[PDB]
Amino acid sequence: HMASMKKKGSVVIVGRINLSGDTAYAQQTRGEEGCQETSQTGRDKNQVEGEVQIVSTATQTFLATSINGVLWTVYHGAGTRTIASPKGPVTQMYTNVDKDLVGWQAPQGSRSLTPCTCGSSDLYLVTRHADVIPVRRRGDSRGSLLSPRPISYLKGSSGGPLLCPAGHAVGIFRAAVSTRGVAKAVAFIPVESLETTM
Ligand SMILES: COc1ccc2nc(C)c(O[C@@H]3C[C@H]4C(=O)N[C@]5(C(=O)NS(=O)(=O)C6(C)CC6)C[C@H]5/C=C\CCCCC[C@H](NC(=O)OC5(C)CCCC5)C(=O)N4C3)nc2c1
Ligand SMILES: [Zn+2]
Repeated sequence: HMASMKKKGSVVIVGRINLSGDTAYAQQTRGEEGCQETSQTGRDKNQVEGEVQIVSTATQTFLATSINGVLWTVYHGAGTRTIASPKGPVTQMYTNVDKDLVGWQAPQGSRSLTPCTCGSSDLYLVTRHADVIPVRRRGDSRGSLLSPRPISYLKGSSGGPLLCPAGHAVGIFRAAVSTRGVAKAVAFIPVESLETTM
C-alpha cells in the first residue's frame, strides 16, 4: 500500500583505492553500520579523496571512478540510485542502461582522471583490492588478461578503471568473460562512450 512504500537508499562511498604513491592499496573510510545509516539519510559528511571510490548500497559493493568531473559506475550496481553527499542525496546526471553506465557529479575533494588520447592497447585494470592487472586491449570494449584468474578476484570491481600506460582513463570495467569460472577477458565501457554521453 502507498503508506508503507519504502525508498531505496543512496549509494555510499565507503573507501577508496589509493593510487597516490608508488604502492596501490585500498582504504576503508566508513564501516557497515555507518554505511547503512548514510544510505538511508543520503547525508555523507566524510571527506572524499582520489580518483577511484569504493561504493556500496544495502546489498552490493563495487567501484566508482571520476573522469572529467563525473563519478562514473555501472547501472547493474547503482541502478537509478542517488549518491550520498554532504548536502543530501545527489541525483544521477547520466543514466544509460544500454551501456550499463551511470554517473553523478564528482564529489568535492575527488580527483578526476583524464580521458586517454594515446590510442594504446597496453592497459591496466585497477580492482577493489588495489591489484593492478595488465590487460591487452582486444576491441573497442574488450581486453584480455595477461594472467587469467578466477572471477572471484574481479567480483566487486565493476565501475573501476582501465588505464593506459600514462595513467589516463581508457574505460570503465563492466563485465568479466569467464570460461569454467576463469576470467580470461574483460568487457568495459570505453571512455569515448563516456565522452559522447557527456
Ligand atoms: C540491471 O540492468 C542492467 C543493464 C546492463 C547490464 N550489462 C551487463 C554486461 C551485465 O552483466 C552482469 C553484471 C556483470 C558483472 O558481474 N560485472 C562485474 C562485477 O564485479 N559486478 S559487481 O561489482 O560484483 C556487482 C554485481 C555490482 C555489484 C565485473 C564482474 C566481476 C566478476 C564476474 C562475476 C560473474 C558474472 C559474469 C558476467 N559476465 C557477462 O555478462 O559477460 C558477457 C556475457 C556480457 C559482456 C561480455 C560477455 C558479468 O560480469 N556480469 C553480469 N548486467 C547488466 C544489468
Ligand atoms: Zn593514454
